[PDB]
Amino acid sequence: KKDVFVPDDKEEFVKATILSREGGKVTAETEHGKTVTVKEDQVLQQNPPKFDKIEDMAMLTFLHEPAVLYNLKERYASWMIYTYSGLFCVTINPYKWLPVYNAEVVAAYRGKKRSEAPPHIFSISDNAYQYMLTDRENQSILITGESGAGKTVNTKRVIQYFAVIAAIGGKGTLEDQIIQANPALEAFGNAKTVRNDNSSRFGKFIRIHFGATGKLASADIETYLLEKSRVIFQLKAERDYHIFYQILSNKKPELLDMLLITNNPYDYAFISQGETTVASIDDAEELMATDNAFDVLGFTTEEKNSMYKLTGAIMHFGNMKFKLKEQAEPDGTEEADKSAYLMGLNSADLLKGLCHPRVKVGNEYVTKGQNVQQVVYAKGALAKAVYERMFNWMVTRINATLETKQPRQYFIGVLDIAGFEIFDFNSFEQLCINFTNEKLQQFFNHHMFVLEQEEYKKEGIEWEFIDFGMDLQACIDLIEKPMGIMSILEEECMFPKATDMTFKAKLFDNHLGKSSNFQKPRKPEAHFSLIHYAGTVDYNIIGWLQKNKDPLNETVVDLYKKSSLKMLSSLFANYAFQTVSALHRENLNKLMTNLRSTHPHFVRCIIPNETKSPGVIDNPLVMHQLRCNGVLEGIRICRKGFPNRILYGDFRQRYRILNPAAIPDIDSRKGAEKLLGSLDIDHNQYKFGHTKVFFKAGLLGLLEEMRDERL
Ligand SMILES: Nc1ncnc2c1ncn2[C@@H]1O[C@H](COP(=O)(O)OP(=O)(O)O)[C@@H](O)[C@H]1O
Ligand SMILES: CC(C)n1c(=O)cc(N[C@@H](C)c2ccccc2)[nH]c1=O
Ligand code: BEF
Ligand SMILES: [Mg+2]
Repeated sequence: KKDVFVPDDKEEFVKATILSREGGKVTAETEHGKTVTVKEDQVLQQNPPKFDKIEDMAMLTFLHEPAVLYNLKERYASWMIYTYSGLFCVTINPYKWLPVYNAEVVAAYRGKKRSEAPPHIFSISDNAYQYMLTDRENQSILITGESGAGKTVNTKRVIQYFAVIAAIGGKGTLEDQIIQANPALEAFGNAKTVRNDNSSRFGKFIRIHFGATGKLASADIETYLLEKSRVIFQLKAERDYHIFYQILSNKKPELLDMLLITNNPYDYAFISQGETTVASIDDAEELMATDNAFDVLGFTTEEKNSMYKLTGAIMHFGNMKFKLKEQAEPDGTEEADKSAYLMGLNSADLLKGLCHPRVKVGNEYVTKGQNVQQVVYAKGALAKAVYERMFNWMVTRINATLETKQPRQYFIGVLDIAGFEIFDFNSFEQLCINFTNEKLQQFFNHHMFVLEQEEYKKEGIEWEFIDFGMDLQACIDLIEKPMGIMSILEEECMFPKATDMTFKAKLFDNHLGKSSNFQKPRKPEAHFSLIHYAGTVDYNIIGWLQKNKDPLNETVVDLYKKSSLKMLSSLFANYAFQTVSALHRENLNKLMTNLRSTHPHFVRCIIPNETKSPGVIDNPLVMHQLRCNGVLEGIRICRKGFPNRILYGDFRQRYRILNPAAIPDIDSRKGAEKLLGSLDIDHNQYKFGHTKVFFKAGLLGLLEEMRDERL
C-alpha cells in the first residue's frame, strides 16, 4: 500500500508515502518532507506497526535492506542494542554505559530460551551453554566487526556471564582470575588508534572449559600476531601501548625510581611520535588495575618488577644516540648504561655488539660494519623482539594459573580478533589484520550458505541451491595462495638482492590488471590498493621484506641469552625458519579448522558512526556494514531453509513426554514420524532427512515451549 521506503543519496533509504503511480514510476512524499519520483522496482514496503522494534528480524513480513536498517535504528533509538537476525545476533555500539549488564540481569537470563527474553549477549552465552550440555559438543562465540565496533566489550561480557554464573554455584578464585586476564593483556596488547581509544593490537581465542554438568573448570588463551612495530613507531593521531603511559602517570613513584625514568613521555623517542594522553583514559587508575590484575593472577614481585624493568629498558633503548666515525659509533653512553643496568647486561658490550655485529663463516666469524641507519634499525628491531617475547611470556604465565587440573568435558571458545581498519598510512600490520577479518567473514559465509545447503542435499531434503553472492575466495586467494601477495613477499625474502621496489614490481607484474581485487592506488603515498570485503585499502610496501624476515643482531641476542635478569635470558632461551606472514597464514588456517569442529554462534558488532557519538547513526556507514557482513542473506537462509535439525534418536528421547501414548515403534524415524503427526502443529514446518528431522524457523522453539510446559 502507501507506506514505503525509497532510496536516498544521503540516508540510503527514507520512509515515504506513495502519492501516485504512472509509467513504471512512483511519486512519493518522504518523512523529511521531500516530494520524490522514483522507479517502481526501487519502492520497498514498510512492515506493519506491530513489527516495530521486533526482537528477531527473521519474523518480518517484508525482508529487505531498509526494513533491517530501520528496525535496527528504531531499537537503537530506545537503547536496545542487540537484535536477532535468524540464528545469529547483531549489536550496535551505544558508546555509553547502559544498565543492561548487572547481576540481576545475569541471574534473570540463566536458562531462558531465546524467545522468552530480549536479545542480549547473555542469551547468546546461555544458548551456547544449553547446546554444549544437550549435544555434548564444543561451542564457539565468533564476534565480528571493524575496529571500535564492540568485539572486546562483547567478549568481556561473555566471560563475565559464565564467571558470575559459576560464582553463584593465585590471589583469587578461577572466576576472579579469568576476569583479570583482560586488564593485564590490554595494558601490553591494546592502544589508542584513530578508530578506537582501546584498540586490540593482537587477536585472541579464549577457551572456557566446563565439566559434564556445566561447572566452570578451567580456561586457556591463545593470542595471534601482536603489532610489534607500535613499540617504536606511532602515526600522528595514535599512541604506543597503554603500559608506557600507565607507568609514566607517576601513580607508582617507586616504578619511576626503579626504571630510572622521568614522568614525561616526550623525553622518550619510541613512545612520543604521536599522542601521549587520551581523554577517555585515566592512565593512573589503569596502572592500578594492571598491577592488581598481576596480583590476582598470582604473579610474583620478581615477575612483575622484571616486566616493568624490561618496559623501562625499551624506553632507554630508544634514547640511545649514534654518530659517524661509513661506520657508526655511540653518541653518548648514559641511555645505554640505563638499559644495560635494567636488562642485566654490560653497557660497553651492548654498544660494541650494535656497532660491530658478526657474520658466521662456518666455525669462524667476520666482523660486519654498520652505518648509523643500520644501528638505529637493529636497536629498534631488538626492542620490538624483547616486547613481543615478554607479551608471549605473560600469556604463557596467565595460562599456567588458569590451568586448574579440575575435570573437563567441553569448552566454549570466544574469538576476539583485531578489527578491520583503514588508516591514512596502511602497512604490513594492517594487511595482516584485514586479512584475518576477510578470513572470519568467509568462515561465516561458508557456514551459513555453503555447509548449510550441502547439509540439506546430503540429508535428502528437497532443496534448490541459492547463490547468495557471499564468497570471498578471490580476495583471500590473492593474499594467501602461491604467487599471491604473501607468497611473493615470502619468496622475495631470502633474496639478498631484493628490495622494496623489486617486491613492488613483482606484485604489479603478477596482479595489476590480472587480479580483480588488486588495483593501483589514488595524504601519504600508497603503492597498491586491495578491494577487501569491507572496503578498498591503500597499502604502502616500504620495509615489508625486513618486517617479514624479522632479522636480529645475533651478537646482542647472545648477550640477552647470558643476562643476569632471569626473565630476559628465558625470553631468548630457545632462539635459533619461517617468515612472519607464513606463520600468520599457518596459525590462521589452524584456527579455522579448529572452529569447524565447534558449533559457532555469530555476533555482528556494528560501529554506528566515526565520531564515538552515543545514539547517532551514520546510515551509509551502518548499511555498508550490514551489506559486507551478509546480514540480509543470513536472515534469508533462516527463513527459506531449515535452521534446526535433530538426529532421530535424540528427537524421540527429548520429545517423547509431548505425547507418550503416541509411541507406546523400534525405529527412531518411525517413532519421530508418529510423534510429530500426533501433535497440534503445522505438518509442513518439518521435513524428514536420512538421519535427522529438519525444522522450519520457529518450530524448535514451539516444541521446546511445549516440553517446558510438560516438565
Ligand atoms: N555494548 C557496549 N556498551 C558500552 N560501551 C561499549 C559497548 N561496545 C563498545 N563500547 C564502547 O566502544 C569502545 C570500543 O569498543 P571495543 O570493544 O574496544 O571495540 P573492538 O574490540 O570491536 O575494536 C569501548 O571502549 C567502549 O567505550
Ligand atoms: C543449531 C542446530 C544445527 N541444532 C539444533 O537445531 C538442535 C540441536 N539439538 C537439540 C537436541 C537441542 C534442543 C534444545 C536445546 C539444545 C539442543 N543441536 C543443533 O546444533
Ligand atoms: F579496535 Be578493535 F579492537 F577491533
Ligand atoms: Mg578489541
